[PDB]
Amino acid sequence: KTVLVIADLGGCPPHMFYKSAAEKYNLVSFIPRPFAITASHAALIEKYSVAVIKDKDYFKSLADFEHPDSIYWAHEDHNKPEEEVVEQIVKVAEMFGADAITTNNELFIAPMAKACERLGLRGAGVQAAENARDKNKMRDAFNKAGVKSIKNKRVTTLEDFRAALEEIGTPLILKPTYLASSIGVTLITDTETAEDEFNRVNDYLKSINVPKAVTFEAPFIAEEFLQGEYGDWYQTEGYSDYISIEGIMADGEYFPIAIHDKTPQIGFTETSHITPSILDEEAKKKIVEAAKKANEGLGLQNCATHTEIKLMKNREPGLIESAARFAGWNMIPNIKKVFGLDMAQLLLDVLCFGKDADLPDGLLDQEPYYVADCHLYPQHFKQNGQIPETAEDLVIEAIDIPDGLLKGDTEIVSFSAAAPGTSVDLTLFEAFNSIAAFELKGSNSQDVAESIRQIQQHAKLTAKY
Amino acid sequence: KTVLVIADLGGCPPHMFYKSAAEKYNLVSFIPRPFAITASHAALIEKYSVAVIKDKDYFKSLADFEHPDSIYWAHEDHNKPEEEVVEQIVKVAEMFGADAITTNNELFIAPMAKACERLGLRGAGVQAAENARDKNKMRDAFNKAGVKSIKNKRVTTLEDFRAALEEIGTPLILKPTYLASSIGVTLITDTETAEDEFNRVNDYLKSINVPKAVTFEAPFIAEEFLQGEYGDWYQTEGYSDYISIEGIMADGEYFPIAIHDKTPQIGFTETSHITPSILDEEAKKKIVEAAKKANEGLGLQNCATHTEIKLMKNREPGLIESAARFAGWNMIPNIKKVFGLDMAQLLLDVLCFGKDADLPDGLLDQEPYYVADCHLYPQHFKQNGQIPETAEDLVIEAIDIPDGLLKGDTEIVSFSAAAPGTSVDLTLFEAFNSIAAFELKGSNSQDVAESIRQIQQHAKLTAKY
Ligand SMILES: Nc1ncnc2c1ncn2[C@@H]1O[C@H](COP(=O)(O)OP(=O)(O)O)[C@@H](O)[C@H]1O
Ligand SMILES: Nc1ncnc2c1ncn2[C@@H]1O[C@H](COP(=O)(O)OP(=O)(O)O)[C@@H](O)[C@H]1O
Ligand SMILES: [Mg+2]
Ligand SMILES: [Mg+2]
Ligand SMILES: [Mg+2]
Ligand SMILES: [Mg+2]
Repeated sequence: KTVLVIADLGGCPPHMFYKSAAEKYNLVSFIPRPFAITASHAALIEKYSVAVIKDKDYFKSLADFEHPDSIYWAHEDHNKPEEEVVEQIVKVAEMFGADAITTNNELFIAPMAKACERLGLRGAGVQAAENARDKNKMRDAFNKAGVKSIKNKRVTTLEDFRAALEEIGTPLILKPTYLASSIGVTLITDTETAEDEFNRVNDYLKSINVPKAVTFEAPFIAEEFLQGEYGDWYQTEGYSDYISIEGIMADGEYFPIAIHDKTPQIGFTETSHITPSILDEEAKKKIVEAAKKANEGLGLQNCATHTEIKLMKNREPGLIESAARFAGWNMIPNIKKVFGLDMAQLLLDVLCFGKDADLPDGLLDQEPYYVADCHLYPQHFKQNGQIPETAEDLVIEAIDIPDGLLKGDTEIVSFSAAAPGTSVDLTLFEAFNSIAAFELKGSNSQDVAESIRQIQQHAKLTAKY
Repeated sequence: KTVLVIADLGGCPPHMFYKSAAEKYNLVSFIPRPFAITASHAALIEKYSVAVIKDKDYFKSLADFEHPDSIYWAHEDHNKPEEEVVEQIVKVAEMFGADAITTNNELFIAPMAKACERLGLRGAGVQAAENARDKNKMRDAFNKAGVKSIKNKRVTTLEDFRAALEEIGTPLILKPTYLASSIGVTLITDTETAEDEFNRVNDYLKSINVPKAVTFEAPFIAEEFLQGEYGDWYQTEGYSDYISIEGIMADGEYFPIAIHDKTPQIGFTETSHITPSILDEEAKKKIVEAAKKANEGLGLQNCATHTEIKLMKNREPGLIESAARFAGWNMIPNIKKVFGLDMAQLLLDVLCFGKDADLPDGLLDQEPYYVADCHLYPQHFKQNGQIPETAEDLVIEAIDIPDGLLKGDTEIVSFSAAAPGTSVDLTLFEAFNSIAAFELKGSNSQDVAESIRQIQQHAKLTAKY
């Protein structure tokens, strides 16, 4: 079978996705945004695809033929309306007789779904995909679906916000409806400065770049802050009061695969994911039910899912959001390391063969150990005191992890720091701003989580200010 | 305009061809032999093409997704008949609305021509391309064309050869009709051992790999050895008694661009090319006339040409051979360095626009200096005595060029040796076996050629035997 991949940022990382897919399928890659593609990404696409097609228009000169090493968020304009994007996708599919279409990138989910339906291929579902991508429609579907419901309001203007603040009460979450990576997500707790904080993130939001193909009924959503209750859920310290759960939708039914525990965020910036969760079978069961309800509630037909859930009092799961694509970072690879299951090949099996694919019957179990995928950020070294506070940028010489920080049988499997000499802007959003990454392994989750904490605390940065 | 490139080995090197082409045209690359493609080659194709299509069939497992650093001659089978190859090429062209098709590789010239004619695009010409690729048909066309004619005979069997030897006389050239790089080309001078030497190269020839799409009326051609007379041509030492001339055919007319001088071969293995020739305007005129006659004699319509000519007594040009593609090594790039003319863009202009392209009116002149592209081989170090003779392979540690070897204002512009640790088989044909390369520049051709000699003589190899 021939699988068209719409190749862009995020989701199951290029280092796993292309090889896993090409092992069983003939991959054709469409690159709608050549400028979104790193050098390493471009070499993987070419290595594992039998054809590659790029959007011609985003080539003006030779300088446009260069690949950067790192892209944190795509900088350049993409001003084609959705229906045109659908048309490009359909055209590529028909050029290569694609039996399936898939993507790892948020921004192309909606149009891909329309293409699949036009082509009679399996997909997220047209309306379902819109639900999965506009947070107001998403939250509305969740409320209808009988999971924990919370007050939410569309916000466009200062007046909209002020209303919302009255109706919802603090604590209040205000976030854009159409981005990711916690971009813009703000916690309103003080009715005094609440309008001020609306104005600042309002302005910030029109300086970020998204394709014109990204539709939304309002710029912001305000909603009840879902309060954690860590102790109603976890028996030991080390984790946080949210998780993610990775699943597959197949012919409209939800198949859970694995729940990931997390380390505490910095602000709303994520720090680490641990495959798989230490939570007890009853907690996992409650999480699974909420994610089933939410995703089936969205209407999703065939796709991967990444669903984020707040661990609230009385063991109530609160739906934070759900995406119709794979978890980012190394969560999908780490599922394969732990359990041997290749969720990328499993999605493609489902797209090409439906419930004929070999879907597990429940969350995977019998993990031989735990694996943590962890990032460090400048803000860790501001909190460390390694970076002075009065510092709007720096230039990075080295990042070192002192010995003696690991608990129990935990190990450092890998570690990679921003290359010596790397320039760092210290004004920009942490999430774009990771400067080091590491993988731990160990038989004891609590020890793994403690080792992550120690490493965050004691890592040594050498830079010049 | 959209240009389909059939991407394989040889001709204008990937480091120039893809960028030059993509500067003016949208390139679609067809890779009929993924295993012919080095890592550096694959990255260039992907960097500069708006689409890439590979032949699916030459992917069995993940191991087939690897790119080697170096390919001297494509190892794997390609057993599709010509008409099928034509069909693939036509299919790709029609998929992308190609306005032109081109290739740098000998082995795809014939089929490309048939595709172009089927598509109503400019090309070599169906019959012309067959002439340019079967050396018996080629030599026949040359003889008809009124250049120096020589006796030639088809050879398939020991009996065919023995006849030929009687009819032609020594000195005699026996060579395969369908390969390149001097593979199999043998000099018969002694009627005693002549049959023996036929049997050995007969056997050797069935152990080399070519696609089944390569048609020929006989395996070998025997022909008169064209005798040099260096002194009838050159006024100084340093060169050899053959040259090449690089041209463009446009609507059936020959356009010379540049003549390259050469350093003496090792056996029949080429050593260096110097852009442009030092030969006087009358010698150049004679060379141009022979190359016009030969190429126009073949019937070539639209293509690049690389024509090799023996410098024979009384200033008679002897046609050695002519290919309907670009010279290999760095001859095309070095034309651009010397004269500023980009012959790759000039070919594509001609394919898309005919004699509307900006063809020069005569050989390029006013060179600001000379540029030599030079290779060293193991056999240089056997002749140096650096490698013992009783040595069937070695492993290369380093290659060093002593100071004080350069004449006049000559310079070493670049130098690259086989990477320290490289394994070298010393049984295999020199031409596949280059272990070092360098570029010289200088205002004095005779000094440049002398500096090449010194470097060949005195280079130092460190290896283990
Ligand atoms: N309603 C909410 N209640 C509690 N926390 C939230 C809420 N919305 C967002 N967050 C926090 O902010 C993070 C980012 O918000 P999310 O809805 O996941 O948007 P994004 O698509 O930017 O990641 C979440 O992981 C969660 O920690
Ligand atoms: N008829 C000939 N007379 C003299 N030299 C020849 C003849 N044929 C081949 N050679 C020599 O052998 C080399 C390789 O032969 P050529 O016909 O160019 O085949 P290939 O396509 O392998 O390069 C030529 O460059 C030339 O030096
Ligand atoms: Mg999100
Ligand atoms: Mg999120
Ligand atoms: Mg040849
Ligand atoms: Mg030749």
